[PDB]
Parts: sequence; structure tokens; C-alpha cells
Amino acid sequence: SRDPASDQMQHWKEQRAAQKADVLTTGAGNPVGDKLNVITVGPRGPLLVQDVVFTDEMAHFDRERIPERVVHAKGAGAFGYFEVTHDITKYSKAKVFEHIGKKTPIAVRFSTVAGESGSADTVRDPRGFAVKFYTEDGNWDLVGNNTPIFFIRDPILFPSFIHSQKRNPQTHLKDPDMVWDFWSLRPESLHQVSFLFSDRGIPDGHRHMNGYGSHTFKLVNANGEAVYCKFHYKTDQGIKNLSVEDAARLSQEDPDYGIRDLFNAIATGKYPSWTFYIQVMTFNQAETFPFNPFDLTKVWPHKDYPLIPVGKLVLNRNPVNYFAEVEQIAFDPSNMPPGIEASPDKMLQGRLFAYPDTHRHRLGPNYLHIPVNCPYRARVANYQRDGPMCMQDNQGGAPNYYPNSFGAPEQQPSALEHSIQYSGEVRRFNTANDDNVTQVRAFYVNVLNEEQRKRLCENIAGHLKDAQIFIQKKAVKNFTEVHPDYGSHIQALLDKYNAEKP
Amino acid sequence: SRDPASDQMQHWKEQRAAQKADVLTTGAGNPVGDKLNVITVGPRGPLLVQDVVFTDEMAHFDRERIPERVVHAKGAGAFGYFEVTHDITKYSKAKVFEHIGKKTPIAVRFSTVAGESGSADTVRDPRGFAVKFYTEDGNWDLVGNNTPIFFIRDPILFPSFIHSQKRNPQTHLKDPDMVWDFWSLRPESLHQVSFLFSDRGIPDGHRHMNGYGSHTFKLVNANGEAVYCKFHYKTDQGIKNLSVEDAARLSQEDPDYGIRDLFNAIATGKYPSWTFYIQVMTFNQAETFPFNPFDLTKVWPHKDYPLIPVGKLVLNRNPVNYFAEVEQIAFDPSNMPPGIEASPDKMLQGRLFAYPDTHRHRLGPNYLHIPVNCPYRARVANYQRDGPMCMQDNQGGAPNYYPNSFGAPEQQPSALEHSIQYSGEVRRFNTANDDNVTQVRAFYVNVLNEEQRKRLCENIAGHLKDAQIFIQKKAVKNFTEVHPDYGSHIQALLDKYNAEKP
Amino acid sequence: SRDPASDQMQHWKEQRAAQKADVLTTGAGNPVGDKLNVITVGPRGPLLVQDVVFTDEMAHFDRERIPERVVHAKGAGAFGYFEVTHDITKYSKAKVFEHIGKKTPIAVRFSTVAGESGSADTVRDPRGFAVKFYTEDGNWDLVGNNTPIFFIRDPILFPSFIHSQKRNPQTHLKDPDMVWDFWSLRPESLHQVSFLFSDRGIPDGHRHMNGYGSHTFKLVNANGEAVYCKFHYKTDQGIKNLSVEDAARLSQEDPDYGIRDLFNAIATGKYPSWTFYIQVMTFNQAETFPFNPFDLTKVWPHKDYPLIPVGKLVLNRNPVNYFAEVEQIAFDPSNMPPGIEASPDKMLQGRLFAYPDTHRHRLGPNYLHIPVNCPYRARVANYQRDGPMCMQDNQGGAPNYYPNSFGAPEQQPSALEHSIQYSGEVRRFNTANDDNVTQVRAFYVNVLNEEQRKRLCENIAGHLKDAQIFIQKKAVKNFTEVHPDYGSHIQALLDKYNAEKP
Amino acid sequence: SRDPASDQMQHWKEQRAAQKADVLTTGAGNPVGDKLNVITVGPRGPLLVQDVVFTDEMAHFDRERIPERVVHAKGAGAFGYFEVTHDITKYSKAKVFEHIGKKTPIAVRFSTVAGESGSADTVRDPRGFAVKFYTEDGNWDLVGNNTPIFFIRDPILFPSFIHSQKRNPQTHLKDPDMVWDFWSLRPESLHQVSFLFSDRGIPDGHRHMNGYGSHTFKLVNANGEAVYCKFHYKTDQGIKNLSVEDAARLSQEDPDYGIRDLFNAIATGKYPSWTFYIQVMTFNQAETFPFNPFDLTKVWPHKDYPLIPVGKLVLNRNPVNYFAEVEQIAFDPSNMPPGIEASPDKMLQGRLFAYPDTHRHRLGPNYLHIPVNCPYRARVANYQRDGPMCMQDNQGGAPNYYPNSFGAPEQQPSALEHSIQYSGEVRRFNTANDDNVTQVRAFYVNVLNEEQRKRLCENIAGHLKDAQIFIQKKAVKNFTEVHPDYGSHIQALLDKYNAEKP
Repeated sequence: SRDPASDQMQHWKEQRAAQKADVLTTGAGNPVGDKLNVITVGPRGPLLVQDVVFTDEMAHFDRERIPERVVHAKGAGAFGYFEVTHDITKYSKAKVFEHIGKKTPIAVRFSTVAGESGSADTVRDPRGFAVKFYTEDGNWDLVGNNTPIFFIRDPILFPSFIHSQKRNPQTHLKDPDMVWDFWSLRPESLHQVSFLFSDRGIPDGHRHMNGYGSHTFKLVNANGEAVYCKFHYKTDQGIKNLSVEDAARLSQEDPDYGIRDLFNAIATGKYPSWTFYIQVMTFNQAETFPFNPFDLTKVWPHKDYPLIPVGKLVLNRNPVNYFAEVEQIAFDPSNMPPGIEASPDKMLQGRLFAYPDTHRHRLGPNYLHIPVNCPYRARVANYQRDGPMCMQDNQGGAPNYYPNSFGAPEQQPSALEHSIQYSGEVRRFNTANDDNVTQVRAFYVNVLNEEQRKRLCENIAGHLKDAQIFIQKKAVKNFTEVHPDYGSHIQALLDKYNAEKP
Repeated sequence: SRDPASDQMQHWKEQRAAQKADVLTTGAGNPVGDKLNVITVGPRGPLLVQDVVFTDEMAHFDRERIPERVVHAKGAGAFGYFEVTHDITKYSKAKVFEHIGKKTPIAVRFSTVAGESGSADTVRDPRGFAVKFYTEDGNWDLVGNNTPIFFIRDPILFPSFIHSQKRNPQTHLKDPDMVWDFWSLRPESLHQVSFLFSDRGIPDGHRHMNGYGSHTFKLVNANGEAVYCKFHYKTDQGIKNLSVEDAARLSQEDPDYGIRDLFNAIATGKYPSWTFYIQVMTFNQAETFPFNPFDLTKVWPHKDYPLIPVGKLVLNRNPVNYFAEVEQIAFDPSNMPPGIEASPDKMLQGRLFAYPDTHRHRLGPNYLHIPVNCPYRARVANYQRDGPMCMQDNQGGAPNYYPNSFGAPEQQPSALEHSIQYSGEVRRFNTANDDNVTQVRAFYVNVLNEEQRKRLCENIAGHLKDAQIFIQKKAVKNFTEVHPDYGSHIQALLDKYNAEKP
Repeated sequence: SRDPASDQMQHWKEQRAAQKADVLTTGAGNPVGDKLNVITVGPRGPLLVQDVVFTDEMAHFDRERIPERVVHAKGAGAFGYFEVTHDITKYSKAKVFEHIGKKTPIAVRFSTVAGESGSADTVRDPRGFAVKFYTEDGNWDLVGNNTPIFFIRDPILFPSFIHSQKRNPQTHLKDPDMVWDFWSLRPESLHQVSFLFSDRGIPDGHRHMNGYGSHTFKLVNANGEAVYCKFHYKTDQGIKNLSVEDAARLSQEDPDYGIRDLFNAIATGKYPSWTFYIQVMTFNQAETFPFNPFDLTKVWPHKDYPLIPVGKLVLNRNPVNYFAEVEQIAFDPSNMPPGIEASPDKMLQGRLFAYPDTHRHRLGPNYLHIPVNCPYRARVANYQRDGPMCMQDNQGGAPNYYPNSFGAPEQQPSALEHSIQYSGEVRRFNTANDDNVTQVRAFYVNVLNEEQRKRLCENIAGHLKDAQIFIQKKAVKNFTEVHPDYGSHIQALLDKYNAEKP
Repeated sequence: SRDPASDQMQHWKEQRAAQKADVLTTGAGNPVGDKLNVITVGPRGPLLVQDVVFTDEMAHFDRERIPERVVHAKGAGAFGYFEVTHDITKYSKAKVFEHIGKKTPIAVRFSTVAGESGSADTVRDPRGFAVKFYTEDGNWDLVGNNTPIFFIRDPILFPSFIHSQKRNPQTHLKDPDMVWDFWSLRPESLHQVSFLFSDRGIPDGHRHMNGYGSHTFKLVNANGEAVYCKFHYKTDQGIKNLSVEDAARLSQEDPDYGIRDLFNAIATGKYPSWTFYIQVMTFNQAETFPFNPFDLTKVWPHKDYPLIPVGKLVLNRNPVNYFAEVEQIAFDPSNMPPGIEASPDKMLQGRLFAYPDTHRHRLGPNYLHIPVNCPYRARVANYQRDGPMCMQDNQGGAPNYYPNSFGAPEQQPSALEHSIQYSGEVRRFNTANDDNVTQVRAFYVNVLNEEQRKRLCENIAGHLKDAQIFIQKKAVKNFTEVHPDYGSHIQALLDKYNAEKP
């Protein structure tokens, strides 16, 4: 007996036990006499069209692949539940938080950002930590990262950021000039670049990392009072990171390290958990916060905004079929039940549009009817009809226009969004020259020790050495603005690497 | 109270009765506070992206349409059953025929051929009469027409035939030159053109027409003995046709005449039935038949090949949702359970390829999992996985390769196809100059009376008058070869029409 | 010789003249020996897979259909130019208006709203009048109707409105209960319902109708000063309408009446033109306008806001291939060059999202590279890459992220949008009970004469008679609020129809 | 200055030189004022829908990914030419071979088989070596491998073979049980497994490997005389292989090793070439060949069937855009000009269907109009019309049905396929127990030396050690049947590995 992952097929055979093999059918349920040989004109003759077993099978094989996610393509999934352990109903009327001990089923997908489907798990990247909560008020998708911040604060830069992180459009090679040209020109990236090149840039699998919603959200209570919050889901297995050397070894030996680690943990009963916290900021505190509290390059310091515990995430179930439950799962940040709403974080606003839009391409118009995406603890009743691969009854003969005089579904005024007044012109406001260094300096000085600062600078220099000198210069200038020792330590390592380079 | 079709919504409201209206949700099951107004910056300001209710709804609306069927776009559907009334188990081991009184659920779609989705029902065209039998050996699709024959005997001509019958590629107008240039150049069309322009060219709705499989199929019994057969499903409501004048009136007044007629019949308990017959021809009779018995332009005369009764088709249920059950239904002639097989009819061979192929485009790779297409009285177990809009479990963790040592599904040797030897070179054989007139003459002389011959010639002349003279000449030449009176009567009417034409 | 439309193929043959027929090829340019017969095992044997001519052809045929437009499916197209005849550069810096006599190529598609692809042209409906201007500042799509107003003033009602106008979801029949339940519940529809049921509800083909942008747009001049405008394009062939009786006759005799009329006009040199006007309203006039000037159910009266002439639209070219140039053409109201911008008309704001969204489904992600949609008088240079059916070079090896240090395309600050301040909370504002009758009364009393009022009431009663009495009552109540004689005349006709009804 | 691949962007900037940056446009060619910031309601307000720059860009980004190839996903491409150096016009009338020194442009894609898009180049796998020849008789796709043979001889096993080589359907991990269960049950795989686990299982990039057509094809000369042939394209750079240790290192250090190697070779003028040979076998030799000459698990020994030189393949051009020219390129083995035809190799027959079928899914119906796939040295003229993303003119107003009387394209009887008679029943013939060992033994004994046999057995044992013992036993049994020393050496290494395993 090996690890449970290695024994998947042996275990499947054992569960079947005395059961006779199912009859092998075509897609249309017609039994197949022989699937090992095609119909030919005698033993050395050509293949006949009336071999429909062959064509049925081959035509399906020809269509197996769907587009990979534009980002976060390489992932691992698992199922479990969220349990409420504390009352936050003062902040949010959301049914998911309704009472202590209320259990909600969840689905999680962990991912890297830039790698395609066949890429290695144990690489330096932000990790995605997406959680789908199947509530009675519909699905809530908290599409988090393993970092509280991001590289950019305006969503129109997102495609450019991802392009710079992916392959050269001509050579199809990863390109340090592209990576560092973009970051050196957009110094709002320094905070997340500091996190990325620190030890938590390569977690030891998915169980040993935190998740964050990253954005400011808005909680609304039963009295219609709103606060702003951040969501934090801190690992109960403890933070653990791979060394650059072990990460490199594993990238070759076990490209699927994270998938295997998580599958084996859950298969052997070692159910990974995370403690779910919020930070709360009142609308008055948002007016007086030293930065933009809706700026995705900024945290809320823990002294001013302590973590309020809410509940626990537990993953206790592996997917039965990876394609059905992990490849096809879709998280939309716009899937927010009543009591949880978007802040005006510009990055969150962009994500409200982009995810349903990419889901309709990647999966199809009716992707919310794929079982893993279905809000199966809610009744879907609306005026939406048809579209390709329409499953179930398409809401039967129910009236398909609103308003109507025939008793079809009705708006629920309690589900109405929280209203705010906003001051200013409708236009494009520059946020490039918001504060790019203050919190990065707090991280470098107050959070990292001396050993950690040395590895941070070694990890950066090792990547940045491959960029052109003009890019190295602009990158080091930005690091120097954080702290002279940050910049100078990087420049010192670059001088060594650029000298070795013929 | 009006006809049941007109009262669809009133009846839906009545069934709901005391029930409170369902809560109006987004696709992800999140309740909607207000679906009558969008979120704006004050009462005369611009629309906000965070109006995801608006975007969810509008994005679905934007994707409602799927491609129409390349042919037979305009249709009416209904459900019911096939009941065996006689034993043909001597001819076929097919479970659908297994014992007297065995009931199998069916789905039927009636259609015209050339009209697009918004076109009129009461036009001159062949009608499609497609029957899906949900058997325990998987689905059997008998994709029949309201005529025993077709216009062509080689499938490589099918796209050309349909192009000639549809719109001019530049003007987007129906084009008599295209229609009659093609038919006049391909005189194998005379038999089906004679049927088309006779009284049965415009049935009085779907209940008053026969269906035919048209092709020769092969029945195989439990001893592995094969015969050839034709399938005939003769209306129990009796043949009834619209006059050209009534057909024209209805095309304007009731474009959906056939849909309405069928829906109202079933809603008022007038359940239309058809008697299901076979004709049988032994392999020896196939050697000695005066024509090619696999030629789709030929019938088997009833004196030599009498109708053997088998069962009854009954339609007793309307679709609950037209899009879900009629627009999305897919019939594949290649869906044949054991005991029923393709003959070497070249046209049937082409159809073995074309239908699954168009279904994967029109509906999607996984179109067999759409509920109306699902073989729900059979267990589908095979090595096919994934593809877009993968529903159910994608066969869970079952081994996905064959052969395997882990107890996944197994071929069933009893389901093996019937073997035949064929004589000749593998090449393209010309069938253009097979007999194009003998059976057409039998129809003109022995089956039509004098009144019927007059209307046949008036219906043809009225269409053919719009073609160029050179096409009229070639068309009349072919009609003359059937019978001098056929040709001369048409030429006489054309002389009258061409004289009136300035 | 017949009409030019009827002679399309004869004319094509004549242009070819002495030229030998092209060699018939597969899709991959391989010459075809025989396309009239398939490869079989001898003359009565089965079809071979190695017949790739057959499969290449059939597989293409299987994929011919794309989804029809969700609305405005049935259309006619033509090409020509817009010519400036007056200076409006005081109002707009748009290059399309730059100097007198400046010619810009245009594409136009005329359509009905509710009919599917095979439906009749000569039916009561609004007509679409979409104009694409191929300018040097990219395409400008003015996606107009043959009416200055619409049935609704909030875009979240659009899918419901279109559902109510299309087929019952169960029966697939047009449903007067659905049509009149929706209109009777949404009396903002009265203005466009009055226009719809008047004589201009059935134009005599496309050449004899006006087009309107319908929405308020914003013009911005070279000094950055903004006004609001309406666009009007008045027929130079004069308004002409079909009688209900002639419209009904033509629906049967010539379903493609509008396509044929337009094709024949342009083929015979009778080039239809429209005079292009604007109405202008200053930002101060917008503050003091008695209604919401951004309300799509309201006109700007001509006395207060006279038509300022701008130029002339001329259609002088037929499409060479209908599918390539009319079926595949896509108009996005969001395609606005500098000098032309969206007003805060809520309906226009909805249309900014919906059209690119439906285009990516109906045509594909890269639909702007389809030749008729390509901005071929502008250089497209940006950071967009890849997507299915990527044509041209995908911008070669150009840097694919912004900002960059490598000289790839740069933002043009002169192309920056006009900034405005808006007052109020971000929320859903009810507009149902805005004024629904004032301008409708002006139309009934001041614009229609006595004969026209009689036909208006006869046309409404003839449709509304089929709705349930409770709907008839609510409909008549709303008509009565416009004018007692409007309501009473309709009720009188209904009493007659409801008495005849058993 | 670095390697040319690293300098892609610097070189692009240099070519631009004094040229001003292009203006940044939307997809519709409208200039963009600012692409660095979105439109918001004041500086901390929500995002507006009328930010169409944002939506245009984001919507395109959302749709960038197309499905990866179902197999051979990870690839490198290049362009060049084929030059004829010898006369084989006695064997083939194909224009590509017409006269000595005739140059034909080519496109090549090199690939591994099982890896997804982000996987490492330097792994043990067969390599794809696909060549597209743009001839005047249309495209010829020679879709070859770096091995003359394959693992299976019946195409209905292909999906199972690829499934066994890819990820476990539940765990999404590579599974040695799946790999070796399949191979141990299908011992026809021994020949290609022996090649795979030998030194040529990991070439040193694409320039240092041979290509083979693998299948028997049929050459037909101007007199209509047919022979059978194999195509061989032997590297002029010489065979060179990575050691397992270097391959493992490079998999981590340079996942894109093969892409980089090839791009840098061509960028520095080191244009890789291959010598193109045929082996010829007459129809009489095919009758008397000791094996099935159409069996893809068998070679034609060089002594009996010497290599006849034909020409040279040269790659002298890199792709300008990888997505446009390498990701979107499609090779169909069915794209064969006159003079080259399919043999009855069952595997080739399956490939005649599968490639156009997967291309219509992966790329779209009109994938042959993507510039890299276009037969641009041939005139495409046929009766195929429409389909999504129809580019060019869709053949204008040409008649769209065949036959016609209007001078549209005509079949070319010289392009007719070669006719053969075949003996036997139309049925499924078992080929599992064809000879599985004779040629494998010739390889083990006569072609490998002692050092090579040792590495062969070490490479197999290192993979097979991870399979269950029952699979190891069945695998070793099959190796023993090749040669007792083959089996025993593997069993010896397994005993060592299975002892180390706790």
C-alpha cells in the first residue's frame, strides 16, 4: 500500500467489490460489442464511416479540452464547511453568519497565478485561495489570495500586469525585461513584490498559507448600518515555506506537489483548517485613515484594526472527479449575498465585471448550472431563459417577463443594496503617485529580521539580474525609496551577477 | 376561456394557486431587492458597474440564441410512447420490439426543411418526422420524413441541394433559378419533386401526415440472421392537406399553425397516433430487386413487400419548455440499438457522420447530457470524459482507459454488428444515371387521378415559371421523360405564364 | 431580363465571360477529382472514412449557422457614404464632421425587432436603422430606430420587454397576454405604442422611413465645451407606409419585401438618401427642460430645439455576400470617436455594455477583425492579444504590456472624455412614474388627424382584443389617461370584438 | 547584448528607431485618452459602465485562451522551405516534387505528447514533428513523430492510450499504474516503449532528432501507377540526446529549453536542416512482406527498403507572433495533394477523421482561413459558405450549389484518387495478437550496444517501479518475450527498487 493518491484506482476497484463490470455504452447508451478494433473492408482494408463506436468516442476525445483560466490555471481543489464560532450579526445580516455553530458547505480552489496547466506547483508566485460558500441566500464567492495586497491599485492595468508576467509574445519565453520593466515603471507594486520575494513567496503546499479577501468589503446589518471590513483566513497548520533550493528540486521531482499534499492530507484524515477573521473600519475611520482604505496596495495595521474572529474553514473532502469539480468550478466576486457588498476599491469594481465575463467564455453561458457552481441550497427563480447547454427545465412554463400579472417570481425589498453619496467629478483620477513606500518600509524594517532581509534581497537580485541595466537601475531606485539598505543590498548583489555575466 | 395554447399563462397561475411568488434571484441564487431600476449616480447620473443584477441579467439575455438547425429549423415537438402490438422478434432482437404491449417513451419533432426559425408552417416542403425512442439499449433515433423518398441518392450532393433550396448568397432572396437549375440538372429528383408538388406537399398540420424512415435499414435477430426493412408510420387521423389558397392565407394569419394545432390537440386530449409498420426484404430479394434497393429515390412496391404491423406511436404530452425540449432535442440516425443497423444506402451512410457533427456545433460537445437527449432508461458507462459543460460526475474516479485491470466497463460481445462481404473496387461510382423515371411514371399514372395530375402540373408551373427559359426547357424535358402528358401539361401552363410576363 | 435581384446568378456568369471555371478545391486548396459521388466498397457497399472530400464539405455545411441576433434578427444591408454639407465643428471636434464635403464610407443594416431570421418584412414593428461610419478616429456606430423614442426608460426592463414581444416559453406562439400584460403594467410604453400602431408602424420598405439615434448624446468641441444632441436622419424618398391589408398580402407573397426593394433600388441606380440633422440642447437648457431630457420615452419638441442640418447619408452599393457583410456586421453604440460621447440616458448606458457582450457570443471574441466590422480607415494599435480566430499578425512582436520602455503604442490625451459632476446617492431611482402621457397627448391631438386617430384605435383594438379582459381593462385605463377619446374609441372597438368572440 | 531570444523587445524597439509611438486605440480604432486609470465617481467612488476603454480591454483579456491541443500541447514552431534535390516523379505526380530545385515554403511545429502548455520540454516522450508544405495543389500536412512507429496499431485505442499517459481523473496526478496497466495489457506497445526508454527518448532540443511520417502512404504517378512509401527526415545537425540527469536539471532551470534552442539557432543564422527520404514498397512486395506493411508498430528494414533521397527541409525563419503562427497552426493528415494518398493503415484512417474534427473545436469552423493555415499558394474555390468568423468575401456572389449552369468551380478529373479492390468481410478484425516482439528483438540485440541496453533497462525500471507488483509482473513477462535478458535485467532493477520501498 502506497500514499492514498497513488492507490486511487486500486481503492476504486475495491469499492466495486463483487459488482460485475458495467456494460460499455456509446454516449447515447447503446451497448458496444467491441471497443478494441475498428470496422475495415477485410483485415488490411480501409476504415468504414458506419464505425460510429469509433467516431462517437474519437469525436468526444477531440473536444475534451476547454480553455484554461486566463490566470490561476494550475490548481488543487477540496470541499468542506465553514462553521460560525462567534457572533458578527451586529456587523452583517448575512445568513452565512446567522448564528453560532451554523455550518455552510464550501468549495476551495488553490492555484498559482502565471503558470499554465502543466506548470510546477513549487514556484515563486502569489497563490489563489478561492472559497465558494453555498448559503441559503445563494453562493458567496470569496476569491482570495495568500497575500493581503496586490501589485496594482487600478484594474485597467491588470491585463498589462498579467501580460508582463507571462510569455514574450514572439519567443513564448518568460521575459525578465517584461516583468521588471512593468514593476520598475509601476512602483505601487513594491509592497506585493516585497511579500512575493520573501519566504512566503513559496509556501509548503496549500495547507501552510493564509488566505485574505485582500479588498475592503462592506458589511450591512439588519438595521441597514454599514461598516467596511477585510477578511483574513489564517492557517491552523501554521505558516511553512519551501527554501528556494527545495522548491527548485520539487519543481522537477513533483510538479504536482500541492495537489498531492492536499489530496493525501484529506485522504488520511488530516483535515486542514483556517480561522476566519474580519477587521472592521467604520465609515468615520475610513474618512480619517492615513491612506486610501480602498487601496489594494495597503493593509489595515493590526493595532488600529484588530482581527475579530468569526468562524473556521475546514476541508474534509477530496474531489471525486477533478475536471467536474476543480477545472469547471467558477468563482465570481460579484456573488455576494445580502449583508456583504463591494466597497469602492477600484480593483474590486473591475473584478465585478471580469469573472462572469470570462466564465461565459471558458465554461459557457449556463456555467452556473454546472453542479459545482450551482447555488444548490437556494431556489433559483428569475426571468433568465435559454442559452446553450440549458439543463433542468429552463424554469418550465413560468412567465418569462417582469413585471407580470401571473404570479412569477418577485423582487425582495430587504435584499436592496446600501446607499451612499459620493463627492467629485465623474472622470479618470490618477492613483500612480499615491504613497508607494510607507507600508513597504514598515514590512522591511519592523516585520522582517536580518536573515529575512538578506534572503529577500538575494531572491530579488537573482530574478532582476536578467533584466537590462536601465531596468535594473530604475528597479533599484524604487527599492532605495523604500529604504537605502533595501536598494543598496540589491545593487551589491546585482554588481556581483553583472560582473560574472560576460 | 380560449384555446389551451392562448391560456398557457392563466393555467400556469391557476396551478400555483395559493402559493406565494418565488423570490426573484440572480443566477447564483442571491435574492434581488429591485429588478425594475438600475443603480445610477443620483437620478440623472451614469450607470454603475456594481449593478451586477443588471449585468447578470443582461449578459444572460445577450447569450439566449443558439445556432438554428442547418435544415429543419422551424419545428413543433411532443412526447408520448411507442407500444408493440405484434411480434417481429423473428426479424429483430431489438429490446424496443421485445414483447407485445411493451411501452417505450418517445419524443417527436415535426419540421419543414428550408424555412428558418421565424418562417410559416403552411408552405410547400417535405416535413421532418423525427422520433426518439428511449429504450433500455439506449436511444434509437428514427429521423424520418413525411415522404418515403428523397430528392438525391448521393450524400455529397446534400449541401448543394440545401443551398439551392435556401437564399441566394448575395441577395438573401429565395431563387427559383437556383431551385430549378439544381433539379433540372439532377433528374433523380423527379420522384420526390412529383410528391412535393402533389397535395401531400402541404399537410393540414403534423397530425394528418405519414412518417417514413425513407432508408433501407437492416434488422438482425437473436440467431444473427439479417433482413433489410423500411419503417412506415401511417397517420391514424387520416391524410388531410391544405389547398394552396388556404395554405397561403394561413402563412399570413397563423405562421405557427402546426405548432398551435398539435399543442391544442394534446391539451384537449385528442392524442394523435400513427401505426408503425415495416416492409421486409431478404438478402436474396435484395440481389434480384429491379432497382438498387438501397436507392433513396425508390420505394418498395406494396404488392411485392406488404406492410407488416409492429406497433403504435401516441403523442399524449406537450413540452413544458419549448427551448429545453424541442429547440435543444438532437436526433442521430447513428443512435441504433442492437437488432437495428445501417444498410449500405449511401445517403444513410452520410447521415451517420453529419448529425453528431452538427450537434456538437449547434448544442455543444456534451449535448447527449441535455435532459431531452439523455438515454435515461440506459446506464451510460464508458471511457469518454470532460469537454465543455460537463454535467453529472463525469463518471467519478472510474478508470478512464480501456483495457484496464480495475473493473471499469466492459464490451458486450452480443452487441457486435452483423458482418457482410462486399464485391468491387473502393472508388466513386456514378449513380446519376440510375433509373430516374420508372417509379415516377407509376406515381403519375397509377396513383394520381386526373384532378390530382392537373393540380400537380399547376403547382409545378407556378414555381418553375420564375426560372429562366433555358432552365424551364431542361426541367420540362425531364418531366416529358416521365410521361409526355406530364411534360406537355407543364409546358402549356408555362407558355401561358411566360406570355403574361412582359 | 427580370429585376436585378432575380438576375443575380445570370449577371455573375456574364461578368466571368470567357474565363474558364475555377478548379473545385477542398478547404485546404487540394483539387477535387469528383464532388458528385462518394467512395464506397463497390457500387452497393458502405462509405469509406478516406472520402475526406465528402467529410470536409459536410463538416463545413454542419457548421454554417451562427446564432441569430437576440433582437433585430431579420435584416437588409447596404453600403454608401456620409457627406458633410454644413459646419457643426462649433458643437463637435469629431473627424467625421471635420469639414464641408468630407465623405466617410458607411454600412447600414435595416431590421424589424421581434421576428426571427425567416419572418416577414411587412409586419407591425419598430425598424432598426443602424449606421456604421468608418472614420479615421475609428468606427462610429449610430444604432438607430425608425422612431425617436422607445417603449421603456430603464435598461433592466429590456430583456422582459423583448421576452413579452417574442414567443410563449411553453407553446412557442406569439402571446397577446404577454405583450399587453407588460405594456399595461408599464405605461411609459404609451408614447412608442402610439407610434407603433399609427401608419408609420409598417413602412413601405426601408427607403421610406426616418432613422433617429433616439438617445441624447453629448457633443464635445475642440475647446472641451459639451452640448447634448439628438441625431435625426429623415428620408429623402419621403415617408410612405403600407396599409394593414397590403402589409398582410405582402407578408405571404413577399416575406423578403424590404430586402428585395432595397437591393433593386441600388441595382437600378435609385440610390436612397437621408438628410442627417442634429438637435442641440445646452447643459443649462437640460437643467430647465420640463421632462428628463435623457428619458428615451420623450422627444425634444422642434419649436424649442430645431433641426440643424449636418450632412447626407447615401446608400449606393449592395452587399456582394449577405452572410459576410450583413449577417456578420456588428454595431456597438459604445464605438464613439472623440467629439461624441454617451449622455447619462440610462437606456444608452445599458447599451454600452450589451452590444460588445452579445457580439463576442454571436460572432466570436475577435468579431472586430471580420472585414465589415474592421476600423479599416484607422490603425488599430493596442495591448490586446490572442483569442480564438486571431487573424492578421496579432500585432507581431510588439510589447504587450503598458506602460513599457520599448516604444509600443501610447495614450493620446486629446482623446480624453469630458468630465461632469453628478449630484445624489448611488442607488436605484424609480422612473416608472415619470410623466407617461403629456407628449403622447400632443401626438394624439396635434400630430394625428381624425382619419389617423381612427386607424390608430382600430390597429390597437385588433391586437389587444386577443388579451384577457383584465389586461384589456388595464390597457384601456392607460389609453384613457392620455385622452378620454383615445381610451373610449379603443373600448368601443373591443366591445364589438369581445361580443363576436363566443 | 544577450541571446537573441532575451533581446526580443530591445530588437523590436531598435527596428522602430525614430518612428513616433502608434496611437493607442480601442478594438474599433477609437483613440484612447488614458489607459492607466478608470472612470470613477470622484477619487474614492465606484467604477462607471461608460468606461468602455476598460471594458473593451478587459473583455478581450477575458477571452485570450483557446483550448490547448488535446495532445502535443507544448510546442515550438519555425518557417522555412523544402527543396527538391532528386527526381521521384516516377513514384509521385505531386507538384511539391515536380522538378529538382523546386522550393516550397514550409511551417513546422515540434512538440512533446502528454505535457500540457506549461510543462517542461526536456522530459521522456515522443516528439511531434509536423510539417505543412504550402504547395500549388493546396497544403500537404506531413504530421510526423521523432519515431518511425507508435504504441498501438488500432485508432479506437488512441483515446485510452492518451488517457493512461495523462492525469488520474480523480487526483489529477500522473499515474504509473495507468501508464503500465495499459502497456502491459497491450504488448504491441513494446517496440515504441523500447525506443521511448532508449537515449532518443530525450533529444537535445528539436534540431537533433529525426522525423518520420511513421505511416505507410501511397504515391501515385502521372500514369496512375501506385506504390507504398514511408517518409523519413533525418537531422543534418546529427542525433544528440540529453542524459536523464541533464534532462532533469533543465526541466527545472529551462522548462522552455526546446523553444529557446530553436529560436536562438535561427536568430543566429544556424538554420537547422533535415534530409527528406522515402522508402518505396511495390504492391507485390506489400503482399509478401513478413508482417502487415500497414502496421504502425513495424518498420521496413533498410536492407530490403533503402532510403531514396528526395530533398531537404530548412528552417530559416522564427515566428513573429507565437500565438498567431504556432498556437493557431493546424495540421490535417487528410490534407494530401494529388500524387500522395492514405494507405489502409488503420491508424492513418483514424487520423483522417480526428484532426479536422478537433481543429473545428480548438480553433473554429473557419480555422483554414487563419493566415498560417491558409493554402495561400492555391486558389480555394468551392461550394462551402458561412460559418462563424467568416473572413474574406465568403466567395462573393458565386453560385453556391453544384452542379450549376452558371460557371462556378468544376471538378478536375486528373485529381481523382487511385482505385484498389479489397478482399474480406466488413467487420472488426482483431490485430492485438499480430507479431509484438520480432522487430523489438532486432532493436534490442542488433541496434543497441551493451551500454545502451543497460540504460534502456534502468530507464524502464525507474518508471515501472512505481506501478503495483501485479502490473510489474505482467510488464516484465512481455519484456521477457522480446528477449530473456531484457526481462531479467528489468526484473533485477525492480527487485532492488521494491526492496528499498518500505
